[PDB]
Amino acid sequence: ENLYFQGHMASMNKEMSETLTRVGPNTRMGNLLRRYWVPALMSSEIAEADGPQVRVQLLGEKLLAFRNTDGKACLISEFCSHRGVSLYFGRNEENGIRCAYHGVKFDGDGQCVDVPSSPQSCARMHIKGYPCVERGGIVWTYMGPEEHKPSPPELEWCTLPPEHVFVSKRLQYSNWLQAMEGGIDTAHVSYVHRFEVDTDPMHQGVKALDYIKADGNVKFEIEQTPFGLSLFGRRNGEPDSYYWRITQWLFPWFTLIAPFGNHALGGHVWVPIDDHNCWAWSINWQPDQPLTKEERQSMEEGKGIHVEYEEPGSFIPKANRNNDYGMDRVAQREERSYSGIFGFSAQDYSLQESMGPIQDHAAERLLPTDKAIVMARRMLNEAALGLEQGETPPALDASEQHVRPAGVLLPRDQDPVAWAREELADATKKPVFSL
Amino acid sequence: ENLYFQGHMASMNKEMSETLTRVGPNTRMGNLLRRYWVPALMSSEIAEADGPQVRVQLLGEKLLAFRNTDGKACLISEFCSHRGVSLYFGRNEENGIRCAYHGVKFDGDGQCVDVPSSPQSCARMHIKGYPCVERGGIVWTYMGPEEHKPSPPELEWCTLPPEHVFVSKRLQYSNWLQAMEGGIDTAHVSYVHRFEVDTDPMHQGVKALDYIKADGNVKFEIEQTPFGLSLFGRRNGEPDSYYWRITQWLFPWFTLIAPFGNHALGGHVWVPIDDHNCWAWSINWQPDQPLTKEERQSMEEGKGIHVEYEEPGSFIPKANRNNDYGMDRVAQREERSYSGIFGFSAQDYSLQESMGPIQDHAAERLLPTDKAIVMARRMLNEAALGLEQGETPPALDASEQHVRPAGVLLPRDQDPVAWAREELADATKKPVFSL
Amino acid sequence: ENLYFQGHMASMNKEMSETLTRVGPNTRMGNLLRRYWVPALMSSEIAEADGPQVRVQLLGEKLLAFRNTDGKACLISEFCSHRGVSLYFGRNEENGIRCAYHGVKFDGDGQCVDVPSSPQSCARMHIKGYPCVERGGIVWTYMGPEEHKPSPPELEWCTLPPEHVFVSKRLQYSNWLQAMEGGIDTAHVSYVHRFEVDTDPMHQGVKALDYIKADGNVKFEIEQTPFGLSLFGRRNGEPDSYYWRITQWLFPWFTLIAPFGNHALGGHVWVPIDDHNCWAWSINWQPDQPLTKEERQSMEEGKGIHVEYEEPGSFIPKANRNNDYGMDRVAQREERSYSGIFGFSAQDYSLQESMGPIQDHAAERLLPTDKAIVMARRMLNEAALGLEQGETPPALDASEQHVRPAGVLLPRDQDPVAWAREELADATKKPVFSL
Ligand SMILES: O=C(O)c1cccc(C(=O)O)c1
Ligand SMILES: O=C(O)c1cccc(C(=O)O)c1
Ligand SMILES: O=C(O)c1cccc(C(=O)O)c1
Ligand code: FES
Ligand code: FES
Ligand code: FES
Ligand SMILES: [Fe+2]
Ligand SMILES: [Fe+2]
Ligand SMILES: [Fe+2]
Repeated sequence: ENLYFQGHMASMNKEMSETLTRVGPNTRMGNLLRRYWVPALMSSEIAEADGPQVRVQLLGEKLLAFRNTDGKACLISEFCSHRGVSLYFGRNEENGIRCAYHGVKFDGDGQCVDVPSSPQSCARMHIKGYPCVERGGIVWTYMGPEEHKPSPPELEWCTLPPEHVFVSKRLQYSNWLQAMEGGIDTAHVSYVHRFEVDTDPMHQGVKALDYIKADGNVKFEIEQTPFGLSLFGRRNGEPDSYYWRITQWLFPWFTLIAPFGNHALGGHVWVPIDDHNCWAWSINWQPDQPLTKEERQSMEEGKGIHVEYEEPGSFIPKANRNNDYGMDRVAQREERSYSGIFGFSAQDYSLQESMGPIQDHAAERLLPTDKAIVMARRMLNEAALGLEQGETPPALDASEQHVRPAGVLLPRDQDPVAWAREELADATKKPVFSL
Repeated sequence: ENLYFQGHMASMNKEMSETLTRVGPNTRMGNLLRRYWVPALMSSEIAEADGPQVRVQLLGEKLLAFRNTDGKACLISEFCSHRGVSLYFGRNEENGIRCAYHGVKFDGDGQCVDVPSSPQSCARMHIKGYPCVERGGIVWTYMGPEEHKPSPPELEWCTLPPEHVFVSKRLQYSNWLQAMEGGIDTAHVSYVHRFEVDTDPMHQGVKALDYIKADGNVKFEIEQTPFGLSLFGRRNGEPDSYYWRITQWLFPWFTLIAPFGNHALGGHVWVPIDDHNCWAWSINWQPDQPLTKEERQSMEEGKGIHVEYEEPGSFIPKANRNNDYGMDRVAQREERSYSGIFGFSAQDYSLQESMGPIQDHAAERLLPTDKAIVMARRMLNEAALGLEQGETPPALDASEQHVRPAGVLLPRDQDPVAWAREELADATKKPVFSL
Repeated sequence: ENLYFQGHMASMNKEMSETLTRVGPNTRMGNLLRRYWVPALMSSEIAEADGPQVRVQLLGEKLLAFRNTDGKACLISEFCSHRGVSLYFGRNEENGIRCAYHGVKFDGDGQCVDVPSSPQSCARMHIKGYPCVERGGIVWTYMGPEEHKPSPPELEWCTLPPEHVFVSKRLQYSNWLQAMEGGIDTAHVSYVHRFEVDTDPMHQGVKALDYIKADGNVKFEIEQTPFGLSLFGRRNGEPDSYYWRITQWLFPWFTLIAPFGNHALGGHVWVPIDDHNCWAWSINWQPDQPLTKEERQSMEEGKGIHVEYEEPGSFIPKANRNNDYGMDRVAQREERSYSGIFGFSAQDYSLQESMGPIQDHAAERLLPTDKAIVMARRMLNEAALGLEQGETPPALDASEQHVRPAGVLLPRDQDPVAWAREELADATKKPVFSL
């Protein structure tokens, strides 16, 4: 798809829309996204060895996640080869999962340890077992061909001490793309999060807010990096200066969000369960120090990008489709909430959810504010279509994801792009740039 | 479809069935029904200016209903042009709805007041905003081409003082047609409402009941009026006389039901939400006087054609799919209810619901009692197929809907058709004809 | 499909999979299974004459079951000919069901007793009424062409005194085939029922258990009988002897399970509601004596093959999709349950359910233990495809179903097949062979 149609940016065509949103096994985006380490499951889920196997579907592939006797977090297919029973009901023990029907056993790597019936027939029963690692507090799995297994991701929050990072998933009933797009559209922070930024503990009392809750019209400068796209979201800061909100889009699914002051750094990744559902991952980290108990609780409590859940055990958020996201029309009128939904993530996924599981890319009237998005789109669309032609994809090299976002006031003189070549090299080993 | 097959009346063919039941945007029935003012939403819903916008889907078009700051009940599409978020979460204020994501604002007429990003790009964002009026206590919207906007409907209950009319909607999980057909089939009143007519306050203690709960075999005389069809439902009244139940079918969806005695006048309209769902509207009015507090409460209480709802806020009736319509097999046996369902509307929609969202027009064995229906069918089918050929449709002129139904005892001598040319001219400005 | 592919048994092809699993009106399996008496409904459901008609869908045919005034359990179609209303809401009285809309009445045989509108038009309204009988405590209906109506089934539990038999249905959310396959795969009894056999009252404290909870690798000998297939499931019993578990598969859907000791005899039949749902029927009978109150309660209580239900009235089991079958991961670890599900049927249908409503016959890696299944498969597939060619099907003659299962210890010398020609003739009129 061309970058600009009729002077306005270009809506996605049919073919393109599906290139991107269809993420099933053996589809364009499917094959592309599989080449990257996939954030499967929190380690806190299978914390115990020989513990409850947990059903996780990633990229339209129903899978099962367990910690082998040895302490190895594994990911196998959920369905036994023998008669397609769920291995959920198998036995996680002796470094494998033995299915409950006729005793067939699966390695973490998904090999058939033991077939009671015909031991000769072990090699036929081999199921889909995919390798894993333990960065982030997240179990990362690799689903792309064995040979093109890349280096585990080295985002700052992957690498920093655990006490420095906080991670949550939230189940969101929409395709990954849209949900991600909300991370790469700072303009929305002006409107839908207008009042919430004052109230929330991760966004509050920072001079940036003044600038945000003012010039909503974000002019975007996109720089293509080998880690994805640098998004310089310009917003009239001071009469002499612009408040650039520099959000790093780490291809293909992780945002590193611009800081809000000294307050903890924030970030996301979007893991598509299928074509209509995604895992919305939020990470807060703090480079210099660890997370205060006060910070941690508040993140735990569902403040910030994190979200309170309906019941323990459920990654479905307390505010959801059913709940009307606790639409408080009082508060709408009382200018305590634009959307009428409180909570940061709730505000965001509510709108994302409302679009439908897949928005009508057809009827999208894209605007300026949508540069980030369009650029990321093409970037994805190229990669996938490219990978179709055997073109190795972008940002596989995890050393390059050694980066941080930024929020600086720059005189309208300084090209921000330049500024980040200068100021933002080795950016993890520097201070953070806030406000 | 021919009027009679094999001597019996004619079942609908495939093509015809869908002409009629498919009501989506840009389908035969869709285009036809759009030419008429559509009863969207009760005014009592958006009673307040700048109040909660209420999600209403009409004719398979998800729409949103609000009262602009000015007091103008509007109907806009539910989805923002920018990224297809629900405007539900927008802001009803300053004579528009400003979507919560990137601040785009919509006029009541559905124009883009303000696009923050690119003010130049306002005219691209124009969404579907459709005109409205305030008859009936119902917000009526016009969805057909701008030019073919007709005169607001002038049914007696539209025009009489509000204190004279009572209006309710009930959410019914079935296509509009069948649901409507129940209004144009007086024969059923004999069987399924047999005992309920004694118990209910709008039908009780009137000599008509004797006649109804006797000769269920209704012979129908249909007269085509320019307002739709006059249905003379003959039923052996007295040995010398017939009890004609004259139900006016006001094309395309409103029944004016024959009176039951001095008791309030009754009526319906069926607004199809989609191909499988409809809004079942019941109106009781009283021409000469206003509705007694005793009448009003009892109508409010869910007696008569009205229906008690599951919870406040919900237009889903208390008796529903789930509830088994409170099947009381005791009462069935105790001859307190034919169907086993109590309540008038409940009795009716239960059966209508049971057919399936769309009945199997294929396997319909139509009978005599089905004249009304078949005639109304063809009338519809012609109009739509006609409108396909650019043939302006029937009953657009709302002066002609200045009519009332009737229930008279006529010697078997008098042709009832004649009787209504004589007796039923200027019928609104007359007495009502009951029993 | 060939019996063996690549030395391993043969997975079902596409065409075959659907031959078997598609059971709708007028499909291969549909037509085949219709030729046999179908266990519709327990008599205990319509125990009363003129009682509540009960909605039952069999073989993808929504039907209605009532006991005519006379005491004749009937099965009619659920939908009225007039306008396709549910006859559920009709009146069971005067040896018929009179539909509630316009008073049309249906015979048990599904003839139109009385059409009020046009009495002439009675013969057009004839609906699907199918004959019935009262064996088992189950209402059996015949749905195949009138002429090919066979003899009511004469399984031992059909014929023995009622106090000798116990019957339950359990609603299982999966196609019939898989669910049935679990009856014809004794190998699973080793693994998934390992610990439950000790605990349960119908399986406990019998020397057979030792043998079962030992050699799970069942070698199968299948003998084709005219009643279906005799399945000699061999399992290393004693060093000198094999524990043959002889399960009779009575074509097309009834297992007679091998005994567990003196304990009551057990059996199943699978009635497909549609392509994705089935009625799982469990029968326990006792040939020599009637069922002890202690046996009966315990069967009633949901022990054995029977199952406790969520609420009274519901044939949905207490442990279900929602409940996670009360996965007790404690118990899994505590070796009180392999699967983690307690209860015999629960253990079984859980796994069956987990496969999906239809398992992925494509990805089935069949093993030795799957002889029974494969043989039964072909047998079915032949019959149906055969019936397609007008080839009258197997096991219609109910005298031949005068048979019982068996569990004998046979020296590894004795061919078990031979043994049953000798020992198992007139087997109903003999002792039972246990352990
Ligand atoms: O793009 C941003 O400015 C921003 C701010 C706060 C949260 C998020 C998010 O992606 O959740 C983005
Ligand atoms: O056609 C009729 O006689 C009748 C009577 C009562 C109610 C209704 C209805 O349309 O709801 C119709
Ligand atoms: O095949 C068997 O051994 C067996 C044992 C217990 C129950 C069942 C069943 O079909 O439910 C089968
Ligand atoms: S289905 Fe897993 S052991 Fe057979
Ligand atoms: S989606 Fe409505 S403001 Fe952008
Ligand atoms: S639908 Fe049954 S009486 Fe008409
Ligand atoms: Fe947001
Ligand atoms: Fe009715
Ligand atoms: Fe079993």
